[PDB]
Amino acid sequence: MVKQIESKTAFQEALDAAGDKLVVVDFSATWCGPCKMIKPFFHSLSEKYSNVIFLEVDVDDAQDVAPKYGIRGIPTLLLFKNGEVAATKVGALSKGQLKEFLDANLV
Repeated sequence: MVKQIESKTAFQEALDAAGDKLVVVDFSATWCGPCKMIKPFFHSLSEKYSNVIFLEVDVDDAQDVAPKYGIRGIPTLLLFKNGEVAATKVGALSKGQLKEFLDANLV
């Protein structure tokens, strides 16, 4: 049921558990307002997908992962597939754009 990654090693570890499942993650911060707007809808989807893994990465704690992905801004939406990023979205988005984007990548 989603797992908060507070380290650069945890991100890799959580991905290993993802296997062939689609991993949609978000880069946020304690001072990120729009980021909190996706929290409610992001978590709900994870229960409505029963296939993909939704995790939470905070750049405040995961300051080592971002630099490795070259992320610059929040709320960033990252899509991982087989340990590799198969989609990169920046800024917040509605529930339909997130789901549509996911359904479009989840296969």
